[PDB]
Amino acid sequence: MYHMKAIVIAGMGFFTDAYDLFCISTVSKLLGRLYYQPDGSTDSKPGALSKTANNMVIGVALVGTLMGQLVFGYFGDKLGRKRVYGVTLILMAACAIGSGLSFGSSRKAVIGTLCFFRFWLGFGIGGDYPLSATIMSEYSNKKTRGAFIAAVFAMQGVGIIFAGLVSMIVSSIFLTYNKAPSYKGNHDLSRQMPAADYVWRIVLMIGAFPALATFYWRMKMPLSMEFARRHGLHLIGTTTTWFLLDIAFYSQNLTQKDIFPAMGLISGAAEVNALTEMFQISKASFLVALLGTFPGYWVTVALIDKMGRYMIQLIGFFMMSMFMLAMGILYDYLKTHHFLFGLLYALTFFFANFGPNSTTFVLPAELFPTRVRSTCHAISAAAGKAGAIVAAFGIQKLTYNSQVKSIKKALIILSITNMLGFFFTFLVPET
Amino acid sequence: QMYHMKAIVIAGMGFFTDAYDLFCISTVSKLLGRLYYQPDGSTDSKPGALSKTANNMVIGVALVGTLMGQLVFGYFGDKLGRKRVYGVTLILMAACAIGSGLSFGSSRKAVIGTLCFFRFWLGFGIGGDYPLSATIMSEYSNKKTRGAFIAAVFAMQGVGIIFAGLVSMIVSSIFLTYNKAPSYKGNHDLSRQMPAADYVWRIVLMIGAFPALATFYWRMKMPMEFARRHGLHLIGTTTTWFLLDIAFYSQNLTQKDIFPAMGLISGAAEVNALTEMFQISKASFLVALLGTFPGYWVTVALIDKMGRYMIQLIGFFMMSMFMLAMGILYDYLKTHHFLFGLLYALTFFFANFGPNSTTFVLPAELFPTRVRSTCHAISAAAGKAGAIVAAFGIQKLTYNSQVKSIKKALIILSITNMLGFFFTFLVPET
Repeated sequence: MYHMKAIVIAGMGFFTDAYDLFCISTVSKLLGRLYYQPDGSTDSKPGALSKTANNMVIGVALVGTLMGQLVFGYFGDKLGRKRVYGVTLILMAACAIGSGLSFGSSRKAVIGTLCFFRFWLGFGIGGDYPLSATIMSEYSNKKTRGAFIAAVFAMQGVGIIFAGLVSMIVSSIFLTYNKAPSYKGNHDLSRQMPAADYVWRIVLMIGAFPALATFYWRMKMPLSMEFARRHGLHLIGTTTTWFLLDIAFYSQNLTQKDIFPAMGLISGAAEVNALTEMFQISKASFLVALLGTFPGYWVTVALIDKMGRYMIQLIGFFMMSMFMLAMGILYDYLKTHHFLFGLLYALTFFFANFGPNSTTFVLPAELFPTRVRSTCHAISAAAGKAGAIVAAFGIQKLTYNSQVKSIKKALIILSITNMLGFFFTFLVPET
Repeated sequence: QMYHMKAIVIAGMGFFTDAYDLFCISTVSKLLGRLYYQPDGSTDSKPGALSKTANNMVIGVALVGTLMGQLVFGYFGDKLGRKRVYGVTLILMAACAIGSGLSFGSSRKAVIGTLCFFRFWLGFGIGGDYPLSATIMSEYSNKKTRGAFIAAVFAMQGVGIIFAGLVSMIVSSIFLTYNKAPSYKGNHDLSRQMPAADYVWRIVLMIGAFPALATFYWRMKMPMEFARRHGLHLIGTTTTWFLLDIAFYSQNLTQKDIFPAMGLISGAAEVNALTEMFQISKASFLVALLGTFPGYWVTVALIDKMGRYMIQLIGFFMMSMFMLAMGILYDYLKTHHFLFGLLYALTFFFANFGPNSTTFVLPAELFPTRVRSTCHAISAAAGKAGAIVAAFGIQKLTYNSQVKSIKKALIILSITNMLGFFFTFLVPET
């Protein structure tokens, strides 16, 4: 009756991963409104990060996480479980706080420090294996095995919820004291710079506390011809089914500052303050993740073994594609109604969480002989991190601050990617 | 053999990094004042500088933190494993050295608050782990030569002051080559050299992480009746360390406030923000090279033959006489600058050739093991209290630059050193 405590101690590594990677989307507008907005000519919406700057700020963490995964996986055998667990976690608390500090006042200095201190955030987020180190080693007892792997992976949803929650509470707390007219009013005081300079710092520095909690909760606790013919097709299928999942999940959570302001749920950009828009997007993301992410994880836990591993992934990817095409080709009607689009987004997240989001990393575990299981797991993790990379340095460009045509095109490519993942799923049978 | 002094510097790298971390903030207070406390306008007489309260905090918060650290990894910090406390303090040192170079914003209030907080915790990391208690101190190799290496490793503190001056000078010179601007009189805005000063001070403050990391790497590779019997020596050692530390820190921290009054640099409202910092760093580096350092060398050359008692006595006496001569003949130091340079250098020299190598071993050879650790703890606490009153006291008098204030500071420091000379007699040598 107290095993959920154990699941939290197991999945705090994913909790911090989620509220280290998805805490930058709620403040990415602010980092442009404050430091990247010229104080003159007031032409468009409040000036935000440029396409290159936004892509970089979003994706240095994922570049660092892929680098950390590779380096700490190919060199993490001379040491481990304490010396690769007190290093990455301490990094994810030192450079996490450093991400909230600046080397100056220039917009190329604060952004430079932020990118530099998020690269090492990714470095920690990388070679630190959250569950594959502990749970995947045995996977035994044949009693809620998948229902426990999914149970401890459900903490990613809690991480996203907590990211949205801390952003929302910080924005509301700092907003109550300072009220300023919208950007349509005083084009200079809308930035609220003296106080708004200490919100994207608090939101980004709070992420160190989960790293400390994980550190404390874990300190006190006690390729040849043979494999090519055996599982070569299985290996490529397992890698690609995950590579085509991060491209759809990280592009769904990392583009949360563009889709809603285009259609409802948000007051756009140039009719609210700096803090006000941040609070609005934080509330939108938090509500969508609460309705979409967490119930998906719970249903996966409840029905992982009743359904299995083939049919669940198949239906998850097919419904990915169907609901995404609905969110696509029927774009105008969703811009008309501010509720059908929200329902569609929530169900996309729900079927992501219920679908292959919590299954792709288990395929390497329950496949291949133990002689090479670690190598295939590492290569699949590399494929997934490359998927995240192309999610952040990819479709993100196709969506950011663009017209209606570009957003619809990006949704079309995302639906095509999910359908391609659906075709590639029929390569890893479960008996 | 090179391995002898190699092991000496390896053991004393803790003193080196402590000294550098404590004294890197002396040469950049003027840069901070000219950067953040000089508003765009209202230029009347001289470039804006740190407020007296703000400067006192920025200077002495590190010493307050080191007193707190000596208390914490002190009275209730010994019973957690010497490796654990050493590593915790040693990595906190580097973390706060890095954090000191970063800001929580752009306003002067935010930068000052972040600097003060991170310097507080840097001093807190400095304190508690005495760089000499856990080391070879236990091997009391009789009386002869027993203090020889103990004083020899103390030269790392002088080397640390030298390197503080050297790094400040190097970074200021490097940044001055690519950033040339007219002086403060010629122009009141470009004199700051804002987009280069804001980085030179951060870099020179952040450099202090490297010595802490090197020390961590080196150290990680390691395996009532007495109250009445020894009370007089107890009060003697605490008062002597208190007076030595107040004199030493009022002499080291207050160098940026002594030179511009009576030479050795190009005034205050005559040079750029980086050029003034470079000049102050060069002056401090020279006074630490031809001043402090060979004082350490001569003290360790003559520690055993001369002793530790007469050396302390004559060191205090020369402190008093030379500083009194500085105070009385202030007009003559106005006339002649080379004489002032020699006088300051010899003040540092007799500061090193004196109590600076004997007070820190004064608790040793007395206060037997029943209360040895406690006596040393109170003595070090008194010394850091002396440093604190030096930072928040004499520095306040000198910063006013009221001419008579400098003379009053010199007089009170000379009185303090005379008191130290008198109080040296309370402990014998046997």
